Amino acid sequence: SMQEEDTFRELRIFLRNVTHRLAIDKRFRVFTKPVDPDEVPDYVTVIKQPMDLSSVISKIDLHKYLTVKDYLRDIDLICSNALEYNPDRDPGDRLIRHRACALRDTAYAIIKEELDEDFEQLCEEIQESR
Ligand SMILES: Cn1cc(Br)cc(N)c1=O
Ligand SMILES: [Cl-]
Repeated sequence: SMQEEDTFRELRIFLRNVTHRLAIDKRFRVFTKPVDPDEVPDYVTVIKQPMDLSSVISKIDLHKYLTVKDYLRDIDLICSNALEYNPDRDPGDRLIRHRACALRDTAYAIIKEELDEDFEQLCEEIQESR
């Protein structure tokens, strides 16, 4: 129905706004673009599902997210990719891990404060109907 198309449009507007707020945060610059294989040629070898905020915007715009749960799986992937690729004790790795956890935590905190649970429940019920 349109009403269902209107629901998913509202979802996309909401997700673009959350993603924009994460992307303009200086802490998260490293997560804003895919990893350049020239800088890190073994990335694509270790990380099977690269994810970044640019890719998340592309996926919103392609109507790939029908729920905030599916969006948060991609945010979780940005975080777990960073924990897996940068696991060492050295400060460079610890800084990226802290920034990755802070991304996950910020996305979840914005969604806790600004997502209506009944809106998410509607999205989940339309998705389950398809
Ligand atoms: C996410 N990300 C980005 C860059 Br640039 C370099 C890394 N080692 C990494 O894990
Ligand atoms: Cl820095």
